[PDB]
Amino acid sequence: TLDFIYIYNQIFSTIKKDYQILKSGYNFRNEYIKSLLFCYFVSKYPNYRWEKRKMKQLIKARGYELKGDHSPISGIRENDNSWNDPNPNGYNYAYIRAILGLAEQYEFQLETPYQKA
RNA sequence: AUUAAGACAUUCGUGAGUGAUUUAUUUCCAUGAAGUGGCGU
Repeated sequence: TLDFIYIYNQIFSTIKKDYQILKSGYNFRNEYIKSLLFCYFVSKYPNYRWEKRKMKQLIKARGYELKGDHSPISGIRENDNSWNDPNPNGYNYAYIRAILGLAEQYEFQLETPYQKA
């Protein structure tokens, strides 16, 4: 109550955590909360999935492997981890995260250090 | 040799004295130095 710095820090850290959960999920320290925008677009009218998944697939199909010993999330389910699409036509991708703000640059860390997409 | 002759409308005289191109009039009104993170699933 008598120290404003801790109050400010906690408030702003909570704001960042909540907004990260809403928009792009939370993966820093061993915790993973799926981005709620992705889940909402998955569960609604004919499904729209991450544009980030499409860019990750495209950068996979050419070469250098992205860091992270996992796979893109293909939907909402327990450990619904996959790298590919079903036999019918591919998913209906879209710029899901543009509605909450244009980002103008996406950073991807591939398997070896010191180079980034 | 004739009711004739003689005679500068001339002298003097500064177009001058006093007089702010001045009184009044907003280079103003409008507008976010601001938008955005991402991978490490």
